Amino acid sequence: AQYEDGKQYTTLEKPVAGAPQVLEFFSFFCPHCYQFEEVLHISDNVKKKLPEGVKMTKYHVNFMGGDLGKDLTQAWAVAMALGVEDKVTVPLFEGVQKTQTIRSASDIRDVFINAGIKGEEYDAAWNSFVVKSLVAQQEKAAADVQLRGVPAMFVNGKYQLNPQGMDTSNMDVFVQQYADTVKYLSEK
Ligand SMILES: O=C(O)Cc1coc2cc(Cc3ccccc3)ccc12
Repeated sequence: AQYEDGKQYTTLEKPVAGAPQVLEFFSFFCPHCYQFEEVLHISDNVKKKLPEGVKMTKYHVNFMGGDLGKDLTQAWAVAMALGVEDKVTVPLFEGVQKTQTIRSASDIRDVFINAGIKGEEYDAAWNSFVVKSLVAQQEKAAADVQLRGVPAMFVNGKYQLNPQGMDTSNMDVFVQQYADTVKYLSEK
């Protein structure tokens, strides 16, 4: 077959019932995830190959960066609760990996302040139980598949993208293969 288990994707030997249609996991510490955001735009290109209105979810993970990694999962919960993902994703990636000016939870807060989120709103969300629950939701989603690597994408809680098996000589061909594999898995 043109698409094969073990090549463009793998299949969860323990499937996950009732998961998001398209579920991505990333870390602001993950060097491949930086590229998925800034130069490959994987999420937008997958979204454009899927039918209108499909649900796409993106969660942060704890396993990179120790203390700061868990701070970043809580900050991502804040971004989701406030609906400001598009405003903070790039400055958080660059603060962690490019300028390395993010060394503490206070530095993370500064990114939101600079992006126009009021301090009172940030702190209220940061300490909220809604955000506590969103942190739990991100951990539970990753736990379901004992995620040990990012960036990861799961389709219908059944299939996991395998970018290791895709052409990397050309960045746009890679994105195309990745998105076409998601489309194939979604129609499956
Ligand atoms: O860990 C792995 O090998 C899999 C993998 C996950 O994300 C990636 C991003 C790139 C970046 C790139 C893409 C296309 C052309 C040049 C450079 C390369 C490989 C991967």
